Amino acid sequence: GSAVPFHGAHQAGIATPVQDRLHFAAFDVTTEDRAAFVALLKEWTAAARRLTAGHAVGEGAYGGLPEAPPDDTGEALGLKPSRLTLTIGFGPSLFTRFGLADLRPEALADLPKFPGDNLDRARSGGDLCVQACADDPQVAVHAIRNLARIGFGKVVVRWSQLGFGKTSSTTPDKQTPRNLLGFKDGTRNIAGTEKDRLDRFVWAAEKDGTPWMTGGSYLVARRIRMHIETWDRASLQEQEDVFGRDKGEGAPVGKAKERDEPFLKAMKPDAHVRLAHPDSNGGATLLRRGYSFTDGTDGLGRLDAGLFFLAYQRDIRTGFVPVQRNLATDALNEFIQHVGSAVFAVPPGVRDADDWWGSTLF
Amino acid sequence: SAVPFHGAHQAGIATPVQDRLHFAAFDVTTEDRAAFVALLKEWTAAARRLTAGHAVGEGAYGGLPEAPPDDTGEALGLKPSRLTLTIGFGPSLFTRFGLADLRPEALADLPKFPGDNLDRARSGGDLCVQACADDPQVAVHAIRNLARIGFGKVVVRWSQLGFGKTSSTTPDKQTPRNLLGFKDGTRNIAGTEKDRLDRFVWAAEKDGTPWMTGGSYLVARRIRMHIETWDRASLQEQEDVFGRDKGEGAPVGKAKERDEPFLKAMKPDAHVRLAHPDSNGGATLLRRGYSFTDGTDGLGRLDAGLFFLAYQRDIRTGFVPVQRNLATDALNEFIQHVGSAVFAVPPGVRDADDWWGSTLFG
Ligand code: HEM
Ligand code: HEM
Repeated sequence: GSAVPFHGAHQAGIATPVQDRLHFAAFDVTTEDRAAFVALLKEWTAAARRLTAGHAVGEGAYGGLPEAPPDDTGEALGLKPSRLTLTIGFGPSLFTRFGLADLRPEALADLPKFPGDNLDRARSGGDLCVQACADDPQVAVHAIRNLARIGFGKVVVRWSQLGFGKTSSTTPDKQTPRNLLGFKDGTRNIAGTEKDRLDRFVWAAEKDGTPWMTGGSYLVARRIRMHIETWDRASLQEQEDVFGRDKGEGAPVGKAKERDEPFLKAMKPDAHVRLAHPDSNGGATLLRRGYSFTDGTDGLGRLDAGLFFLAYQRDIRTGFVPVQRNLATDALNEFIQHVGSAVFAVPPGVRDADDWWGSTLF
Repeated sequence: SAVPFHGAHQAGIATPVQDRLHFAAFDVTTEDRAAFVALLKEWTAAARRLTAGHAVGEGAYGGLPEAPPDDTGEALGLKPSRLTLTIGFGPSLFTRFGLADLRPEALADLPKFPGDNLDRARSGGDLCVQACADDPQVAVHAIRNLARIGFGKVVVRWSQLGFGKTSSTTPDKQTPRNLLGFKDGTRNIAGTEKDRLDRFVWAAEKDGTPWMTGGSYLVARRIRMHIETWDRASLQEQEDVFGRDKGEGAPVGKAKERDEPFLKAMKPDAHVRLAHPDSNGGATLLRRGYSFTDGTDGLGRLDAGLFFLAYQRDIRTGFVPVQRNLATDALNEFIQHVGSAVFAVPPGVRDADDWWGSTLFG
């Protein structure tokens, strides 16, 4: 129920322990007024400071003038902060506005088309994103709802995705969660304590070429549908062969324990772990931070199920792209389809109470 | 930790309200009564394992490598999480298996209500399973595995995820708020009120349908809220719609949440005044609904609301009179009923040899 500090050299919500729930929103910008957008970023930052401390936005949820709408919509009253983090990112399309063309980071690369992609353009892209993570879904929805309200007339929600449970880990001391295929997902990630690895693989540095992004990161989001009918009729051995880890313990094939190091040559050549491992990708390493989803039925008698894959990295071109390119032959591809995609530049942290989201850019 | 599965009544009605819901409606594809009975027995056996935190069948791993696992594995390592699984039978089931003369009279078709905009695809269903647990992955796992066991005999027609409070951070005695920011559940039937349950919730043998003794009747309504319209209303308008204040949730003119309402102080079309038993000839409901937030629609609006669940001894004397009385509810401006279903929820599974539906099928 505790608060996660909002201020820092980096935004929270990346290296932070992974919270139970996600509400991710992508927004498009509808104002051409730079000043008006800056004013919004400042108002959003002020709101975020309140929300992440478990306080209502503005002048509160009640006790104001009866004839005015409340400043806060009120559905989080009486709730703890619930480890809420709010992480903002800027999409490539933002940089066509407000005289920002020359400030688009090279590391903010458009993704190439990957074999098997079936991207819904309506649930892809976005000028900006807010990732709300919390242990309480109500706290996360409240945050997104109030941000959108504050932004009325300046931004619209383009698409959103709720995640009912995590399928990632930045805390190797704690139990690794399972995805909806039944496997542990997050064993070999980057932990929030691994400062050297975060600097090497996750945080943008000044020397990378875009000074305003120093201390930020780059985010890839992929909405991935899972073919659970197809998966659920596969044998145990087929499932384990797909990954290169056993299902029960999640140990690498041949070994006894989850956290024993993979011996890649014992895996099938098309095993997911083998193809995704840094050693198979010239050292490319990602911070994975995704969540599971189910959005009803598919209209053909089955549950809908998928994984909202999020990865943070220092450079999209040296993180997600190489690794996804190497998954072209993945055995897992029989059972998944990417159906939504977005990339974002996640700026540096809000340093103190006078700072604001995007201040280094604007 | 866990809730007993066996009882005179099914669990999940009068037992403590858990933090999360996965509700699924199923349609039956087989015409063979014997095949359906066999399915009910297999599902009962699965439910016994699931509610005790155990995998279905021979487990999620460690069986024959060349066989699909009996349990899909995504709840391994999780706790029982107070899982309850409650089954119900829709009116349409009774057109199968020679059952037409065993449809309870209390399982009434709902009339059309003013302002209904029901999606046929998220309405009805031959049967339902209500899965409630504190961990949504435990609930989803239960539905996913029941659906799998049933493949070839049943299909999933529609599915809804929902959330109430998060118990780890929110005291049990605090009333949850709905997404309109009002406390929701103050004046309800509590599972401690054994006589009120007998009067208003459980079917009695003398009511007309012996197989349903100890069962109940369920109305499910998917109710969208027009969030962005509501959030533009003044605080006064919002309070006037309900007849309670927003901060404390006290009836107008009173000081505390649990102060008994004075109906005449409320506006004539206030929700509480219209829905109160005194306004409806004494009609009283067990509400056990959950909030939902599914995402955003094509206009960028929040697809959110209340998945309303009411249990009652007879649909004709519970939901129908109360909902009829809400014809002029001030709340109607901000809500729309977009899905509907009714179910007969049979008596409890008495012991280890009993099975869901045994009083009906014989
Ligand atoms: C639905 C899609 C996916 C599923 C079900 C899935 C599942 C898994 C599982 C079970 C593991 C092993 C445990 C672990 O170390 O985390 C794993 C590892 C990994 N996955 Fe995936 N994954 C998916 C998509 C992706 C994608 C899209 C990428 C990157 C483009 C990726 C990158 C990785 C990486 C880097 C590892 C760790 C490999 C290592 O260093 O040992 N995964 N995944
Ligand atoms: C989105 C839709 C709805 C919302 C937001 C809503 C909200 C509320 C709220 C805030 C209260 C007062 C606190 C409480 O006693 O729980 C209440 C009471 C109640 N509601 Fe609703 N409600 C909705 C729909 C319905 C429907 C469809 C029915 C029945 C057909 C219903 C029946 C009741 C009853 C019986 C009470 C208790 C009245 C009393 O005895 O004081 N509600 N509702």
